[PDB]
Amino acid sequence: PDLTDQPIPDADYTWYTDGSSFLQEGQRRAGAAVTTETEVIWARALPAGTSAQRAELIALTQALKMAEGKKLNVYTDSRYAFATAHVHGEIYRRRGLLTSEGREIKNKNEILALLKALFLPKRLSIIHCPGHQKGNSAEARGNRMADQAAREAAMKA
Ligand SMILES: [Mg+2]
Repeated sequence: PDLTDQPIPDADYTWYTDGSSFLQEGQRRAGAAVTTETEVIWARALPAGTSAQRAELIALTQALKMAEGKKLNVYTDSRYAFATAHVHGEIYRRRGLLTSEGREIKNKNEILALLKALFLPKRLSIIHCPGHQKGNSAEARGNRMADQAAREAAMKA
């Protein structure tokens, strides 16, 4: 409870990611975004039905891919995203498609990509600090910018 990576002191990039998924009355609309404090560096309207969790992972994976070879500090408004980047990768890499007990592995394909994407950046820190997602600081600013951009990419699905 309440865990996070420490931000890299000399980061090349400082981004905020967010996945948004909601029903616009009947249909499920999802969107992902990677932004700075003032600019949207990447946004994409997502396939209908995409869960908020899957969207939050897609956003984060995308940020990692764009930060290849660089030092990245990325903030996630999701507890799921940070937690997912700290799962026991070993499980997602055993032989077969299912868990040991024989069930399906939730979001196996995204998590597998997230895990690979993790080492594209030269140095990486995934910060999850809710106490600053509100108010007026670079973080609150950045959280709003990303939650807004993702929200909009969905609305324009
Ligand atoms: Mg979110």
